[PDB]
This record gives sequence, structure tokens and C-alpha cells, in this order.
Amino acid sequence: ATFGMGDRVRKKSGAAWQGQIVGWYCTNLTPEGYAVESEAHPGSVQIYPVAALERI
Amino acid sequence: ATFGMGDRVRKKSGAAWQGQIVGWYCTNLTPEGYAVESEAHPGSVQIYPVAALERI
Amino acid sequence: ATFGMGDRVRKKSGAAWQGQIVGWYCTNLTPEGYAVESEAHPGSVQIYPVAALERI
Amino acid sequence: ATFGMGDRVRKKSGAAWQGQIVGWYCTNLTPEGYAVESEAHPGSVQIYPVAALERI
Repeated sequence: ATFGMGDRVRKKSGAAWQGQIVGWYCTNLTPEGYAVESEAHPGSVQIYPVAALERI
Repeated sequence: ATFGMGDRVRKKSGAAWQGQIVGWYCTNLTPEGYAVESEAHPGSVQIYPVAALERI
Repeated sequence: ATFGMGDRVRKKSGAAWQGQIVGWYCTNLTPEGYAVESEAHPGSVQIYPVAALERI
Repeated sequence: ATFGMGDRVRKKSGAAWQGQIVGWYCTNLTPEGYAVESEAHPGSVQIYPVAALERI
């Protein structure tokens, strides 16, 4: 696992998102995915493949 | 229409979101809905029923 | 506008989605975007750039 | 944990969604949340609080 719970991450490119890792998912299309709760918008969560994200 | 393009709005309660109205949708479940581009996270857009939102 | 309200469309590639155009959005990152209500999952709506979608 | 990986679940009410549990998230607003990959739309994943979902 590239990231763990509570890591602060951001989207590398395109649509912006930044905040803490709050969860995990895996599908065939996205075998390593993460749920990220926005630091700016508490309670709002988006999910992204690991390649979309970087730790800060 | 309660809101128009470019209005600054926020979620009234629960998961937070704030930024500008960038679009519209309508379904039977949500006959008056809005797309809101985050002011904190440019490019990221979420969609909400009108009752969830308030103009600021 | 490539599509209009009620057109039946699907995602061209990656994550699947199919149903009817129910709305529109525009941002700098996505200057021509569409809200698509799933035909399989009524009430659930996802939003996509026009290039992601094709009419069927 | 109410559900486990691979359980087939659906939304109880409102916007429809159905498919398999593919992940988990937790936030203060949603201390027990699940990612559900659509069975109708492979690759598409939505996330919901546990109270929104039921196993089938």
C-alpha cells in the first residue's frame, strides 16, 4: 500500500483535490484506489486510483 | 431557477462544498439540481439538489 | 452542443456508464460537460466531459 | 463491519445503486462507509454510509 490512513495527499494533475486518506478500494480497473476527505470541505470524500495521487 | 451561473453557493449541512454554480441537471428525484465547482479545488465539480444549497 | 436533453449516451472507455443526458456543466477544465442519469440505477447521476461520451 | 468485500448490496432508498462491496472509508460524518462497484456499470464506483445500504 502506497498510502495509509491519515496521509495527506493531493491530486497530481487535472481536477484538484487535497486532504487525508480515509479509505481504500480495489476493482479490476483500479486495483489500488484511495478515498480522500477534503481538507477544505470537511465530510466530502472523493475516490481516486493511486497513480492520480501524491503524498505531501 | 433559484441560482444562476456563477453564483457562489455552499452546502447547507452535512458534507461541505463551496464554490460557483457551473451547471444544472434535472431528474425525477432531483427536478432542480446544480453542478458546483469547488473554489478550493479547481476543476472538481459536485452536483446537488437545490434544497441542499444556499447562495452566499 | 454535441448532445441534448434526453439523448441516450454511454462512456466510451474505462469506467462504464449509460443512460440519458439530464444536464450540462462547463468549467475551464471541462468546457463542455454532461450529467447522465443511469438507466440501470435510476436517480444516480454522474458527470463527464463530452469527449468521454458517445450517443447510442 | 456490517459488510465485507464482495458482498452484494443495494441502496435502500433515493438514488439507486447495486453491486459489490469493493472498499471501505471512515470519516467523522460517515464513520462506517462503503465503496460499491456497480454490477450494471463495471468500473464505476460510488461510496455510501452503511445506513444507506442493504445486503441482498
